[PDB]
Amino acid sequence: AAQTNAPWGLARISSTSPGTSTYYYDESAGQGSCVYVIDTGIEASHPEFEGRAQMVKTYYYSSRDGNGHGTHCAGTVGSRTYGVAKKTQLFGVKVLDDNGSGQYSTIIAGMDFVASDKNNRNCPKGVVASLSLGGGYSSSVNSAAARLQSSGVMVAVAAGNNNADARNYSPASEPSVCTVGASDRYDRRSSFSNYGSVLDIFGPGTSILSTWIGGSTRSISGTSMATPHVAGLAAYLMTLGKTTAASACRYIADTANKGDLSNIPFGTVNLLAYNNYQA
Ligand SMILES: [Ca+2]
Repeated sequence: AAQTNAPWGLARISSTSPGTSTYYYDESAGQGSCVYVIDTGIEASHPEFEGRAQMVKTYYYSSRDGNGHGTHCAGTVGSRTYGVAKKTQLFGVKVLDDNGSGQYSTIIAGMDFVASDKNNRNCPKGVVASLSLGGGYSSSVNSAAARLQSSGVMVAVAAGNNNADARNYSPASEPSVCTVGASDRYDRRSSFSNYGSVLDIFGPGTSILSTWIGGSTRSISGTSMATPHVAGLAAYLMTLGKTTAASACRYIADTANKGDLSNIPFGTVNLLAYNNYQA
């Protein structure tokens, strides 16, 4: 399939080179997979989600997204226009309040929630979680992301936006999950992107157009925008039978565009997510 005039990040993800604007992908499109978006929630009613998004959990007075961030992330995973996996099921877990903040204890509970709740969903092709959040190093937070991953969920997490080594952040520093750095449309490391030996992959993170609350759209930037590209890609590859939750991060890094990014510090991977689709 071919989506013309796609957001640059979608095009980039299906291209060997920057500067193109059509997204190419197998039509299966993540059908039969599920993605949990663990964030400020999802505006499920947005026409762009077409009935495929649902809120399954909140730790606050409402399950509605009063911020927009979780909705933007969900749109990059699987909205019809702005999404990598246009046919996946989307499940929202609101661990962040409408200011985008959450206590570590709440965030950990939300991860363990998904690790059980996936047994209540129909996802024959596999399950992914996108965690666009972070804070200082915490072994409890890391350990929670490690459990989610070990229960059979492909876990993708933002590296962080501090322009600093991600070893100092959680769950970014957890070795067993997929830690994702941000790149821009000219294949440069995003200027805010964390880096370090703990990064597994880069995805599009600067000027990313996607869904927002109130039924609209907007462009914003962050490793939190790169993460859902990688999460959407894992779901898409799992429905294609190419990989599994346990090995998707590895597979994505093995099949990535290699050595194409600029401003990667010595010792950080130079790998950019790529769907290897031959149209
Ligand atoms: Ca990691």
